[PDB]
Formats: sequence, structure tokens, C-alpha cells
Amino acid sequence: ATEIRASVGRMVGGIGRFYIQMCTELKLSDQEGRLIQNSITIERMVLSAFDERRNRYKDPKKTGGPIYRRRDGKWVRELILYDKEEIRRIWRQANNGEDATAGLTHMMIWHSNLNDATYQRTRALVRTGMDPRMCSLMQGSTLPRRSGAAGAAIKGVGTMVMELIRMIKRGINDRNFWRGENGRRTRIAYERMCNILKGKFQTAAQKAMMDQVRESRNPGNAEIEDLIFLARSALILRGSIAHKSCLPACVYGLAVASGYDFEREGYSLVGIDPFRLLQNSQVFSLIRPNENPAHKSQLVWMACHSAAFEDLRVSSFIRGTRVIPRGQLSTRGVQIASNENVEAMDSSTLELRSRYWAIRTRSGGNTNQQRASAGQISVQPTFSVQRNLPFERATIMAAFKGNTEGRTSDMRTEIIRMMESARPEDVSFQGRGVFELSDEKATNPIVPSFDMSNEGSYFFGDNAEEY
Amino acid sequence: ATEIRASVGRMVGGIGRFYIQMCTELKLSDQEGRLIQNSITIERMVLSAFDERRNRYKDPKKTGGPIYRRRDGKWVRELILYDKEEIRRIWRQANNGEDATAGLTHMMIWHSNLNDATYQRTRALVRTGMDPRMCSLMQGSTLPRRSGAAGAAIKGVGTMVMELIRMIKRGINDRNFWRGENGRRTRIAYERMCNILKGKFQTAAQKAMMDQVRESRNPGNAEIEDLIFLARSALILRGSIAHKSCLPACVYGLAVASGYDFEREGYSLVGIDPFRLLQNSQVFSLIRPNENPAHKSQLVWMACHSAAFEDLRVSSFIRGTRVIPRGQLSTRGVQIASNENVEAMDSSTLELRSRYWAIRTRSGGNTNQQRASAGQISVQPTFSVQRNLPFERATIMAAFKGNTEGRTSDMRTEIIRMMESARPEDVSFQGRGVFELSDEKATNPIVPSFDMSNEGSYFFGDNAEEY
Amino acid sequence: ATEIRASVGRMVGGIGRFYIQMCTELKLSDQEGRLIQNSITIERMVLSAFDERRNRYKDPKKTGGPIYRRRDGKWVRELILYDKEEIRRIWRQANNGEDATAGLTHMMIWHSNLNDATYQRTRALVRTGMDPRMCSLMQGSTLPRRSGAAGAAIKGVGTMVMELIRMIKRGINDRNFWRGENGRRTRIAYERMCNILKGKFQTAAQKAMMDQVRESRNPGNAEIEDLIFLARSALILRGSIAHKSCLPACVYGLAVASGYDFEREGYSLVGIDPFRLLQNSQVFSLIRPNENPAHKSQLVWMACHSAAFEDLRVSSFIRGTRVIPRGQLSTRGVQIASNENVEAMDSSTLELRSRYWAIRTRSGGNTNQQRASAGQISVQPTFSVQRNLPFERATIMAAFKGNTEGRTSDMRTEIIRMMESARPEDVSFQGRGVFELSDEKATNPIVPSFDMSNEGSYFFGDNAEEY
Repeated sequence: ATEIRASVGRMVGGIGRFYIQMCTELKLSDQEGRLIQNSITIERMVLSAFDERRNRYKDPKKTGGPIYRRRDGKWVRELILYDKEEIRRIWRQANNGEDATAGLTHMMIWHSNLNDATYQRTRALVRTGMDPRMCSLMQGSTLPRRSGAAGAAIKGVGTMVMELIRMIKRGINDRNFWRGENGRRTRIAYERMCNILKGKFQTAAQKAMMDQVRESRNPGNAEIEDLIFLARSALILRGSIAHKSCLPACVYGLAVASGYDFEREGYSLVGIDPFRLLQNSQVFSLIRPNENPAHKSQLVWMACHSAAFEDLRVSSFIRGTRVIPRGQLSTRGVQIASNENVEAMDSSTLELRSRYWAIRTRSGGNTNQQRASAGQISVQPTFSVQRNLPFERATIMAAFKGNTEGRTSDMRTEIIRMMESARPEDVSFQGRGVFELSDEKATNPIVPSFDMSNEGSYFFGDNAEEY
Repeated sequence: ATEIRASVGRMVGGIGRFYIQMCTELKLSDQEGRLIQNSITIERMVLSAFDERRNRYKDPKKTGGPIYRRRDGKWVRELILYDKEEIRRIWRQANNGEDATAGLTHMMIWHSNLNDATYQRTRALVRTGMDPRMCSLMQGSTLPRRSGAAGAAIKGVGTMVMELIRMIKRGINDRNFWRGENGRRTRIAYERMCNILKGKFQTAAQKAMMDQVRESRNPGNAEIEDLIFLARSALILRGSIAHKSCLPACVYGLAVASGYDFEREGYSLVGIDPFRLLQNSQVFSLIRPNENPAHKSQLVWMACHSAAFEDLRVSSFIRGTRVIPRGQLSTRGVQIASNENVEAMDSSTLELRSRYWAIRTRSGGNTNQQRASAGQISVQPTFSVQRNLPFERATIMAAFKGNTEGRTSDMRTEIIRMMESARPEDVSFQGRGVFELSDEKATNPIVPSFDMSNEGSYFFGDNAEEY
Repeated sequence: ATEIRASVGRMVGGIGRFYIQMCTELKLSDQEGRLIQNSITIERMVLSAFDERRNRYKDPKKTGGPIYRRRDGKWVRELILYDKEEIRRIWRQANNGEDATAGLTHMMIWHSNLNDATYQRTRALVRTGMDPRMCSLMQGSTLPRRSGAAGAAIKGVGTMVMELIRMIKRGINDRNFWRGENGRRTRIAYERMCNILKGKFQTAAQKAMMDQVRESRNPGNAEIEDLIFLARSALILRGSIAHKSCLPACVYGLAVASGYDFEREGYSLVGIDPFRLLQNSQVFSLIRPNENPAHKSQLVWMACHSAAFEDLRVSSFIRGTRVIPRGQLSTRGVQIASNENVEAMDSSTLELRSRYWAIRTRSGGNTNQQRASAGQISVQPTFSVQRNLPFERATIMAAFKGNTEGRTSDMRTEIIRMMESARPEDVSFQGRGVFELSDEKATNPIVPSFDMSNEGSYFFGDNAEEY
């Protein structure tokens, strides 16, 4: 109900209180509690304080991280160390005798999102033997293993497939590990992942084709090839994947400080609240000597809206400033590896405001054509009479396309068919528009007309017009 | 010789006498002996009276069926029961101390034919995992198992392939049944069917490709996929399948009553006699309240000439009235399931005459191109001299089409090549025309010009212009 | 250094002395020492005198062959017999206490070359199940087994692949012969051949694809299919294969007689010396009654420059007369089978001069495109806003081409991609030209302009304009 919304704010308020409470535990300056990198330090400290082999990506039961401080002049890094069980202690009292890890996960989503915005992860994509071409499909691949079910929501088709192929490989040529106890422990790990990916697919032929891949005990090369095929297909006939807007702990923090009652107001990760919130919020970042603060700003705003693989046009359109392609950006990662000191770096306010707001979908657009097409298509002569013998020249020759020696042959062909139908400008979401921020409900949807300025669409593509 | 023709009439006369003799055994009215549904009742009673596990599709050694009677008013159904050995008794005395089952089979052909005209058997085609697209190829699929060798003549390519795939399946994932005794009993069942289908194929590359499919003990997915490929191919490069004209027992019956001496005159199922015969013959049918007698007429005439998958143009052209597409017909099946009573139904004369007659082929048209094309096609530079390096851009790229990881790769490619060559209006049977019914021999062939009226070709296709 | 050149002449001079020394051992007329067929008799006598199961393609430790003699009138054949160890004896004394088989091999190269010029070896290409289409790739297939490493240099891609498939076959369905001792003796025979062929390939994707073929103990149908695919690909994206100019022993012979000091002057099989040499040399051949001496001349000149698969244009261009297609030639083989007597045949001077000379490459032209193309190519909607969803329609659909159920799928696709890029007139060797024979070094390269006369390119192709 609005149950769903009051329990979402429950857990966001969770973060807020926590962060705030934490912020004095380090006596961090007011101004320093807003600094993004100090926030990430903290977030990944709570997660570092709750895992063992999952969640968060010379050591006891402690956990530290670089913490920055502007002191009588420049910035400096004071990496610290805290007791997990001491941090564990807070979270709970800030969440009322519970931990309701839903909070924990929310954060570790934001991190991924942020990452999907930052790191063009081609190098890993080849090792799997799939195509670097496929960034758009790799959502939340930086997601830790065993990551929350509602975290598997985020993962894109490409993210998932990879992971599976990764097991098939450990299976095909490495010690046959569906052979007994583990044979079932890590066969179900597999069986379920296929359905989850099966779950995300739009067309039925794709789903129909995921089954064949799952019904193969001791699966191998044919199966891994099938999965890449399936992965490619997802570029057009696209997968329905979630997109949640998740902010740095500090935003939620200052929000709570300024007096927001999140359990009163409720929250949704797909609605207005995240935009509203970003509008009224200041968050600083450090910037490397030769970097562009504006571009840092873009990077984070993108991250904040899981926007990494969105048509740059719409992104720029909602944003109110041109959102720029990845290789043209004048920035590296938000986080600062301990090499570069911090004598060089200055800090800066990040520009995270938007002109419009829009609703985050869990969809993939449209993808279909015909129910089962049952027509006869050709002729069988009965009589000895001179005449041509008709046949559907085109639909017949298309039937032989993508044919294969395996049981996915005509399922592949079907995709190829359905794929060929499509065109780069079949409209989707027809009707649904953006919103003025005053418009709190959905008064006026604004559909945008896109013989516009940018004209270029992909964040991780290649040049043609610059900046 | 005309031996072949005098022994064909021997067995048709067979039917005629029988039917007649049978007709008084039920004292069926004169008018009632002509009714088609009463004829089918009888036909399938003789077959019901001769099988055990083949031929014909609360019970002793008997056999009955719905028999209809117009009584002092409307029609009514008087389903009966007879002793097989009593029916068995007649057939033989009507065939002179023999049964010469050639008769038996002839009938069970007509039934199939009739069925190929009536039932769009898509639902079954999917279960096999082949394409509903493929009606034209499904001739005599309604044919019972173990059906006569000269009944396997009728079967189309699609009918056959299905049947095989059906065994391969019972083989791949169901108890390995080529493993010993049955291992050979039902491996030869298989080995022979491939050759029979191999037999029907036109091109050599197809035949060449059937072999590879047969030479595989314990055959599976690759083989079943190969067979569908082969099945598709048969839509264009088409299979040579028989087409025999086979009438209801009653036609042959009244013919004999009216004094035809079939052994004197002889018969052929591919010549004039069937048309001649249909011309001079009346056969009534019952018709459901909201049905079109004309359309019933068409359905049966089609059935009577194995015309179900013929270009509607030629069919309409021979017929003398427009033969209409299947979904546009205002009728259901000829047979009446016992649900609908017969108080509603009236009967009607069926219009089975034709304007012209034509010769029934066992061919599939033309299909070929080149003997083995041996040319060099590219260049290997010997010298360091600046210049382009020639090559057959098109014939090379075509070579990579339909390539496969299996031993049918370039055999597939070859088909794909030969298939692509073809065009929906390569003329076939060049020269052979239709005939005026007076023209008893082959005086004047009439080749038809087909920028005509209908313009639409397939009986089981989809709309564009209606009725 | 010029070490490389002084040791090449060492071994050519080898041949020369030998031949000469041999020529008096038969007291062969001066005029008869120049006759080509008598030279081949001798060459294959030395090789016949040095092998057991390799090198050279009712008998003791002897070796003879048809030797021809013009006697007081016509020509006649005096087939002889010599002791291997007697011939063995000479070669060595003519090569100074060594045999330096490098000579032996040089000859057995010329023979192959000659053969590649003469015999359109389609009949064998089918038996392997590869395409007759593929002459251009079959260099030195007539090469004996175990033929010298620097003889494997000559072999083209097609020659090689065949040989492998030939083992795979003896492997797939014939007694599993990688199973133990031989299991490794003739598995390494295999492993090495893949690398040698791998070695010859231009693109990396091809090489990358040869590996997968090699990493398969007990390899079969999938592998043999992979190799043909690879073979086809070599028609466009062509293989780097050596081309050495190797003359009949007699040329080298008369050269030495006339006083050339080959160890003084040095030799190269890729430079000017072979042309220079051919210019100043007379060599006679016998000609069958209905044959064209000019065409015999062409055949041998082609053979002499490993030119059999060269663009006829360049060949004619260097040659100075039109080099004619194979089926249009008015000659059969150089060698005379003992059936046809020699009463009919006359002899003739062969026209082996050239207008220009050019440098023999070991290259295959150009073949490439892009380093790893890493771009994003499509979009994943984040927001519910009405708009089309962009994607690279063409580069995506091309990705599904040549897909396969095997681990070479996208390696195949990659080739298909790279192959499609190409065009029959991408120039290669850009800059490198021919040479006037006076021009001893590389003063003036002559790049030829080829809107010329012939316009037809392949030696073993099919008609369009004749002679």
C-alpha cells in the first residue's frame, strides 16, 4: 500500500540517523560531513562491518578507511580503524533494535550504480569471451556475490549472463563440480539464476530459450555460446531491469539533520522524493588538480539516478545541462587512492540539481510482433499444368537465418526474426513524460522533441562531435 | 502395360460391387445410398473390419457407425453394429475369392485426402517442434501407421520428417530403444524411412544430406534439427509426391449400378476417368444449419482430387468456379459428430463437376542449377607489385551462409545456395496444359494465363482480399 | 647476410655441376642436354636415388626413367636404369663431400610448382569434402609427405588444411589412433602442423581460431568443419605463403657450362638472378602432334615462377605476351607418359623470357580493420519518458552472422565481419612495382595501370572472353 512507502522511508531514515550519529563519533566538521568521499568511507565501513564473504566487495575484528579533514589550510587524509561490533552497535540503535539489512543493501546498490557510471569494464568482459560492445547490459556487475535478492533486481542481462558463463566455465574445463553434494548445492545456485534471468526477459522466445539452457546437467560450450547469443539479443529486444535512485549516506544524513521525518513522509526510490531531496542538498567533493568539477558533478548525478546507460539526450534533457560522453569527461573516479596526496586537491560543491524529474522504470521498452503465425506459405502441384509455383520468398529465406545444429536453432531464428523487425526508432513508453519539480504528482507529463542539440546517445560510445 | 490399367479398375470395380452389395444389407434408400456420410460410415466399416493396429485410424468382434435415414420428414442417425467377419465375408465375394487389399488402401487414401482438405493440423506441428508454416508439406499425415507402401507414396516431405523426428525423440530423451533386439527391429523401421524420404527429394544435395542423417546410430538433436532444415527446404526445392484421385465408395457404387464395367474400361487415378466419373455422378451431403452447401461442395471436390495444397488459381481454373481459401469457407467437416442432432440438418447435392480436367502429377516442378562448379575464384600474389587482389566477392560470401558445426554444413550451404537462386515464378511443367472433357486423350492442352481474377494462391494462408 | 645469398648459390651451383657431370654419363647430345623432359628424368632420378618414404613422390637398388634421343631423324625414348648409390656417389662429389639436401629439395619444389601450373586437382579436393572452388589455396599439394621444412614453406593454406582434415578423418571414423604410443607420435605430427598453418595466417582472429582447433584431443567433425571454414576465409583474408623461383636442373646446368660461378655471384630465388638466367637460356621441349608450342612455353614459364595462382594480368604484364587461362591452353602436361610414341612429336625452343622482372613475395596482401572496438552500442532506459530507444542496427545484426554452437562462434563471426569489410579492389603492396631487366637493383619500380587488355584474372577459372 502506502505501507510499501512508509517502510521504504523507514529504512532510508535508517541511513540518515546512522550517518548523523556516526558523524560526531569522528567529530567530523559540519562541512566535512557533507564531503562525498568521507561518506563512502563511512558507508563501506558499515558494510565492511557486517559481511564475511558477501555484501561489501594488519587486521582484527576492526574496519577503517581514508577519512579527510580540511585543517587550517588544505585537505588531509586520516585513515582510521573502528571495531565492527562497535559500528554494528550503532546501526541497530539507529534502526531500533533491528538491522533491517534493507538499508545495508540500498547503500551497496548506490556504490554499484556509482561504479556503473565510472568504470568502463571492458577488460573483464573479454576474459569471459563476451563482447566489450555490451556495456549497456552490464548493470551492477560490480555487485558482490550473494548480493541481496532485491539487489539481483538491479543486475542487467549482461551482468547475469557473464556470472553464469563463469560457472559453466568452472564446470566445462575445470573439476566437474556438479558431481554429488556440491553437485546439487551449486547446481541449484545455477538453476535459480537462469529463472531470474529468464524472469527479466521480455519476449517469450527468449524465455523459451533460457529453459533449454537450464535443462542441461553438465552444461558446456553450446550452452555458454547460447548465453552470449541471448546476451547480444538483449541489446535490441531489451531486458526489464530495475533502476532505483540511491544517494550517498550523507544526503540522507543532512536531510535528517535538517528535520525531515522520513517515516512521516515516506520514500520511494522511483518517484519524486529522490529528486526533491537532491535539489535541496549540498554535497562537496575533492577534485584532482587537472579535473573539471562540473564533470565530477555529472558523474555523480548520473550515478545518483542509475542513469549510466540511458540515452544521453534524455539524461541531458532531464538534467538541464548537457550530459557528456564518458571519454570526453575531464575526471577520474570519485574515490581517491592513497598515492596522490591531498595537498593538491581542492574541494567543490557538486551540481546535482535537475530541471525536470521523471519516473524510474523497471521496464525495457517494447518488443514483440505476432502471435504464432500459422499460414500456409507455399504450394504443392497436383496437376500437370504449366505455371509458376508460388512461395513466400522472403519469409522462407529468413527462416534459414541463425539456424543451428543445436536444440535452440529455431528459437535462435525466432529471435533473429523478431530482432530484424525492430528499428532504432520504434518509440517506447508512448505517452509517459517528465515532470516539473513543482508538479508533485503527475499533473503535466512533458514528452520531449528530439531533433535537439546533443543528437548523440551512448555514454560509453565513440566520437563524432566533441563535448 | 494396359495391364496396369485393367488391374486398377479391377480393384475399383471391387469397391463398387461391394458398396452396392452392402447397400441393400442396410436396405438404405436409393437416395440414401448416395449420401456421402453414409458412404464414409461404410468405408471405415470395412477397414474397421480388417485391421488390428494399422489401416483404419462396449465392443466385441463387431463394428458399427452412424448411419443416416430421411424418414417421413427429416434426417436421423441410426448408428449400427455388424460382425467384422460378416463384412470381411462380403468384400471377398465382391472381389472374387480374394481381398486384394489394394482396394482397402485406396479408400483409406481418400479419407486422408479428404482430411488434408479439411483439417489445418497446426496444433500437432508445434508439438513436434516444426513450423505450422508447413501445411503444404503435410500430405496424408492423417495416414495410419503401417499404412500401405503405395500409401507412403501419398505422404509429403513434411508428413514423413515429422514421423521420423517423432522416433528420434522417443530415442534421444526416452529409453534408448536402439539397444538390442528392438535395437534392430526399430532401427530398420528408421533406416528405410530415410531412404523413402530420400527417394522423394529432387536435388541431389538434399538426398546427399539425407544419408548423413541416416548414418547415425543413436541419433539426436543435431539430426532432428537437420530434418527440419530439410523440411523447410522442401517448400521451395519441393518434393516429388504422388497425387491420386480417390472418390467416396458411393460414387464407384452408383457407377457400377448404372452399368459401368470397370474391368472392361479400366481405370487410372491420374487420368480422365475420375473426372468423367465425377461429372456423371450425384452425391448428397448433409449440411449444418449455418453452413454453405457450395462450400461443402468445394471442400469435397478438393478432397476428391488431392488438391488441398494446389495453387488456388489452377484449382479455380480447372474447377470452373472460384475455389476459396480455408478460413473463408462457410463449412466445418463433412462428418457429423454425435452431438448436434440431425433435426436441423438438411441435405444437398454436391457440385463436383469441373470445367476442365488435368493430369495428376507425382512431380514437384523444377529444382537445380549447375553441375559441380569447379572454377578458381581468387588470386594468390606471387610478386611484389602494387595492385588490387581479385576475388568473387559474392560467391565467396554466399559460401559462408548456413554454415554449421556439423557434417551437413556445406550440404546445408549448398541448399541455401540452390534455394536462393530460385524465384516464386520459375515456371514448371512447361508445356503441359488442362483438357476439355470431350478431349478424351490429350488433343488440346490449355495453358492458362494468370494475370487472372483470384490472384491469391494458398488454401491455408492468410487474408488480403475476401471470398 | 650475403652469407644467405652465397649459400643459396652454393646449392644451386650444386645442381649445375651435377647435371653437367651427369650429362656425359649418358653421353646425351649437347642439344639433348637442354631438353626439359630429359632434365626432369634426371632430377627425379637423384631424388628417386635418395628417398625411402618421402621426397620423390622389376626393381632393385636401381632407378631409371624415360630418356629421349633425336636419332638420324626423329626422337626416341630409351628409358634407362642406374644404381642409386652410383647416382648418390656423384651428387656428393659435385657438392664437395656433402649432399646438403637443400639442393635435393629445391628440385622437388620446382616439380610441385610445375604441377601447380599443370594439374587442376579438383578430383582430390572433393574426396576431402572441401571445395574445388579452392585451387588458389592448393600450393604444393603435390608435395611428398615428410617434405622439407623449407618445403612446407611453399604449401598454401588449402594444401595444409586438407592434409590435416585427412588425419582427423583417419581419426574420427577409423581406428582411434591417438591412443598411446602412436597416440603421441602422430598427435605431435598434428599439433605442429596447426602452428605452421597458424603461422601462415594474417589476421589474429584466424590464428586465434587455429588454436581452438589444435586444443582438441580426439578431434572430429566440428574441427574438420572449422578447418574448411578457415580454408574458405583464406580466399579473401589470404595467407602469407612463400613463392620461390625454381628452374629445371638443365638451366642451372648450361649456366654452369657457360662458365657462371654461382658461389662467386650468389643466388636468390626471389630476386633478379632467376629472370636474368631464364633470359640467357635455351631449353627445348617435345610437343604432342596437336599442341601449341607457345602454350607449352607459357605453362613452363608460369611453373618457373610459381605463378600458377597469380592474377593473369600481372603475369601477362611481366611476361610481355598474354598469359592465357588454363582451359584455353592448347597443351597437356610437360611429361610424356609411355603410350604415345615419339615418332609423332617434334621438339621446340621454349619461350621463357620476360619483358619485366619483379620480386617474389612471401606475403598475402593486406587484411585487417580495427583494434578491439570497445564502444557502447545501445541504450537501457532508466526513466519512464516517451522516446525511441537507440541502437547500432547494422553492427548488431552483423554480430549474429556466422554464429555457431561451438567455441569458434564469435571467432567465426569476427572473420565474417572482417571478410565482409573487404573489397575485390583494396590495393596491396602499395608502391612496389616491376623492373626493367637492365635495372639490376631497384632503380625504377613500374606500377602497372590495369584498365588494360586481358581484364580476366584467374588461371583456373571459367570463360567470358576467349584466348
